[PDB]
Amino acid sequence: AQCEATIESNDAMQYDLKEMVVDKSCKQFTVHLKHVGKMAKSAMGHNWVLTKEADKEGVATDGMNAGLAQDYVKAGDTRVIAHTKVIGGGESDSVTFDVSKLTPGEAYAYFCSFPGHWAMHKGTLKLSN
Amino acid sequence: AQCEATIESNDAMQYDLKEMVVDKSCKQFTVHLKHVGKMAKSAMGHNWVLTKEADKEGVATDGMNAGLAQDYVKAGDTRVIAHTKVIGGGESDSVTFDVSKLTPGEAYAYFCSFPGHWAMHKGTLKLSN
Ligand SMILES: [Cu+2]
Ligand SMILES: [Cu+2]
Repeated sequence: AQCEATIESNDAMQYDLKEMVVDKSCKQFTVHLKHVGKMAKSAMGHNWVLTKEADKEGVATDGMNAGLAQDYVKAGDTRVIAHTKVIGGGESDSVTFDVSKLTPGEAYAYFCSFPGHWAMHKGTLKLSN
Repeated sequence: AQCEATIESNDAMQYDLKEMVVDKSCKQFTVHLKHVGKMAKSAMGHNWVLTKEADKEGVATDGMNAGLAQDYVKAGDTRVIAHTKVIGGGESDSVTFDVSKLTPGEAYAYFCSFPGHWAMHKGTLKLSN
């Protein structure tokens, strides 16, 4: 069954999916982030960033410190398995990554690194079952 | 009551009051900010900053750049009419300011300068009898 998932953000602080499962038949997985709100990214931009659960607050703060033009993700951050661009209302962005980067059975953190979003705007990703 | 107002913030990005009126008999005005949420201030802290509407973005950018130890307000910022400290869930902080810093007729901007909150977490203050 497919290896692509659409996850949505809006003008509030939550994704519509608090958890995501990457099916084990997949060699590559694409995440399609949609910002279905109406606020511009200067007020309520959102992105989607994937890391080991341990690396989350670190990535999140170096990311906030990287600025809006870097999509609030430190350029070349080794801890980021995959990330989207920061988008604003009515926009989308997608990222594809190699599923071999994930360990079967490990919970991974995904979150938004837009200033003030990482602790609320998050969820957990794992390989199926 | 007289020349005091209480305003609340929670674990989302908005105040319970979108408009605040300072009575014209007031020489001093006190704002009691309460954070009725339960999230940690490094996760979803909030403050209340009052400026002219033309200075809001300048204050919020330099506020952001000032860091949490400065309650995300640049120290000695001339455009800041008044500001609270940044509080987290289950805390409160107050600030009293001199109303002659305000001009009758003008609408003033109050907002939260915590990273990512300035353009959403906001309202208008006006002087009226
Ligand atoms: Cu976000
Ligand atoms: Cu706030």
